[PDB]
Amino acid sequence: STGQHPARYPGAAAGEPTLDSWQEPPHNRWAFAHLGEMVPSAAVSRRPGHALARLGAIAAQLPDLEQRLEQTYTDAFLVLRGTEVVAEYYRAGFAPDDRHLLMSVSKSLCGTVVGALVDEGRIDPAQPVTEYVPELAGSVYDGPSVLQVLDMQISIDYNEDYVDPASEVQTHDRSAGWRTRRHGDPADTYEFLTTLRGDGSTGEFQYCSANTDVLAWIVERVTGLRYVEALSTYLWAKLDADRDATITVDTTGFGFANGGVSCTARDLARVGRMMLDGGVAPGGRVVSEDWVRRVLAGGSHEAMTDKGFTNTFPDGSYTRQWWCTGNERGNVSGIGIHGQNLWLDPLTDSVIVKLSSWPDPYTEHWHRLQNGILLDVSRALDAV
Amino acid sequence: STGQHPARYPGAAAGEPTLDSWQEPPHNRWAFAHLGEMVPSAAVSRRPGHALARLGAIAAQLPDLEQRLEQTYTDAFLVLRGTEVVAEYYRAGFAPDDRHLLMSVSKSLCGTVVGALVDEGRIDPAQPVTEYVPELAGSVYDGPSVLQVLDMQISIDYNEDYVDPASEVQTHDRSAGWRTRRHGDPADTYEFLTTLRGDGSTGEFQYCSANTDVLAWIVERVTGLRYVEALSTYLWAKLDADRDATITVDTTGFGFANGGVSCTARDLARVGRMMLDGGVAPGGRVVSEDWVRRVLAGGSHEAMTDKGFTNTFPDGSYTRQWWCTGNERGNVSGIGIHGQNLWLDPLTDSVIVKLSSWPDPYTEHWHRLQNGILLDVSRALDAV
Repeated sequence: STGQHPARYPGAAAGEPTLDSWQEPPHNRWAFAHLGEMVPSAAVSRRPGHALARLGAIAAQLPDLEQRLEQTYTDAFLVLRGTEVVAEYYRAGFAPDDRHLLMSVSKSLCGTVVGALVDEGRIDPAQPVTEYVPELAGSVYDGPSVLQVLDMQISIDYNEDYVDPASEVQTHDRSAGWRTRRHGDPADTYEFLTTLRGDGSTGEFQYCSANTDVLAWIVERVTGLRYVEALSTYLWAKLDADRDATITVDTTGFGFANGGVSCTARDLARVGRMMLDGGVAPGGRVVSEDWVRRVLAGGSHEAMTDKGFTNTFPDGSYTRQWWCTGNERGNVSGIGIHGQNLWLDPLTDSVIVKLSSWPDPYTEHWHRLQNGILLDVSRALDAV
Repeated sequence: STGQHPARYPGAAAGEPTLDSWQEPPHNRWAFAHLGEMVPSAAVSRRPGHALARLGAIAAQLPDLEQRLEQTYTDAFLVLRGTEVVAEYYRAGFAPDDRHLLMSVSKSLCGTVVGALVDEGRIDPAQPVTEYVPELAGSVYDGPSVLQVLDMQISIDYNEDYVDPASEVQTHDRSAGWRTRRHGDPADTYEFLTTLRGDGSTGEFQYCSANTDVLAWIVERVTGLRYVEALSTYLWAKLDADRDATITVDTTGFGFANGGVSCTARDLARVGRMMLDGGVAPGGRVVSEDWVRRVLAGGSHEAMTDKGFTNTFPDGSYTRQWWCTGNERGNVSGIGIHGQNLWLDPLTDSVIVKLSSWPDPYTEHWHRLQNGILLDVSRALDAV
């Protein structure tokens, strides 16, 4: 058993409603107002085909920028300098206020919610995961601290060979509803997490999406809120965002914290703005000044042995669900597969959002090109 | 085979993407901007518990109205007199701008899209369904006219005993993704429709949700647009609505035209406003003056043998996806299970929206109470 989880609505039984029960009472009162949470759904537009390029001042310093954005399958691109949008690009067929999947940039949002609860004193990163989720006893998360989950310094047997249905990576997707279920699969994301094992060692960085969903589980046990609501209460609702975000949910209503958030490029930039404002957003403080400093400072360099990162960023590291380049600019970024970045450039008080759809989740090629763009744009913002 | 269907995106192969392919190129460029169409998803609110009752002037004439609304499981209630909102009610936990499932009120919206195409001369109601969807040859829809589908005057072997998985009604839900699939089930809604049979007789009203999905299929073959887009282009985008509507989609992206639309109460009232304005909306004409007159005039009374309707409305009928009461007021309504109405009161130039969640999809009890409320409110709007 995976223990108590936040009810889908006031008074709901565990796991209710399901796809087969949402039309029945008492579920239907909630379900009729939230059907997209149960059944795939399309927007019917209230508004009645060409790329929008407003690259502003940086266009002069980067003459080939639009082409470089096209080449890296850019869907939305936005540069926020201070409080001002100074450059924007949206591909044909993607509107400025359309939402885009964040993939693992979602992790940086989850870490922020954890940070908010640390600020309130409701989570102690030094405590073992099992202090908050006892049901993870007997798993690879039995022993490690919450901080080690935040920094992803837990050794886990987690096959990333996606094409293999036996792989943990595809099983994670199936347990969450991102792929069709196979017989014997865990019922939901919580159950999947409990199946995870490792040799017990910690201290070395291992990028693993399961870590973020454990963080979300901790958030739920501490607050009693569905992660969906916690993400709003502790972050999204304080941003003065233009639109709601969305997040995919599994069959229990648990948000796919590691990868399933979608939002507009402009709204994502508000998260970066908050980080560069010492943790404060328009609607109040989100995380502490100390939390932001720790993110900008980076994690242990010794722990970071991912050559896919360190070949480009030799002094790079990872902490609290953010990638830290350790470059001369101190750049830090949320990153997600297929070319998503929430990129922070503190030197120029700027945030760069790039949301993309590379054909491949990862290649060295794509990251070389993408990082070249983000660094070039960052440098273009320097005083001259 | 069910023939050609509108691609999910420009250049998409038939049936693509699926839940198992949306992360792969070229699908992912579309899917990353529309993930809710593939995977159940929740809103993450940009805004940081008590019923809202603003019953206005009619409160004096109906002292017990709020209680009567509570008793009929009212989620949203709105009265539009002319262009003015004169009364509103929303239950605790349902915001004025929250969207609500329309159930079969969705049918009246679909019929309106058909009417728009009749106005343009692209659909001839006198023509057989097979003129537009040849692949329905050999089915119960081989022979009947488009108008007979519009008026639901086709005899169909369609078991409405929902609890029986063998029933056409539950199979319809499963084929569309409203319920978990069973082995052997049709792949999608189109295929389900082709399995339908009947004795060949026509002319008598038989309420059947399959009819509306056939209308949507015709709309797609005539326009080349996904029904989702057609519903926007020919109706929703002309309403000057506050919010997009949504519609559930099956695995091919086909909108559940018969029952799957959700929208706000205020926006639904704009559809009624258009009907009482001779078919014209803020963004242009939607249907012809003649179409509206035919709806208000009613269908054949001889055809209407549903005692669940005629016991209350002896001179009632059905045409073009609207229920026509034939009462002294000439009331006409869209109706959906669990207490949804888009109710037109031409005498007072008013529209009443009531969106509810009765525990039961239908009982004589609920309809007696609900119709009592709609009639009382209508009469309260009369000049005195």
